[PDB]
Amino acid sequence: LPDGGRLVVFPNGTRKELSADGQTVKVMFFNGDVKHTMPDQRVIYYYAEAQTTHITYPDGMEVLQFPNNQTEKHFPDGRKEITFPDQTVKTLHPDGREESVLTDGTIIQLNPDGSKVIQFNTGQREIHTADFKRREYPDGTVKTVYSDGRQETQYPT
Repeated sequence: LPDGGRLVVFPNGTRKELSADGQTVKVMFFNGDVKHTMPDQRVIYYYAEAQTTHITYPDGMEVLQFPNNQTEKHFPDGRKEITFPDQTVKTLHPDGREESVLTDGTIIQLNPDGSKVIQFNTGQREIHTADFKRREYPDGTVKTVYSDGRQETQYPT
């Protein structure tokens, strides 16, 4: 405001601040909601009841922030990236793939076909397929347990 701005106060308590050049407008509604339009054309919406912030960008990107500290990025291509309060990051793809990265480095990938791949904190991987669950071990063996219950151990060369 101090530098050439304008402040508008409505009788109901809604306030609107406009920059001198008009490129920044902030509306603080009577119910606590806020709409803040920036010069870069991003628009920030705060919803007071839900305590949620939604940022929209001109390229279609959207960011959501929730009061439990969860944050999300919604990319124009349909990708969603969620950072949970425990700092796990989960990426969801339009084709149904989901990948979660835990703070200890564990990666959990769920594939569109229902298969699952885990890379443990140890760097060893385990896959769950329709026909078997298979796991790598640090001694160089690979163990496969098939759907019929048989267990196969392949030893390293």
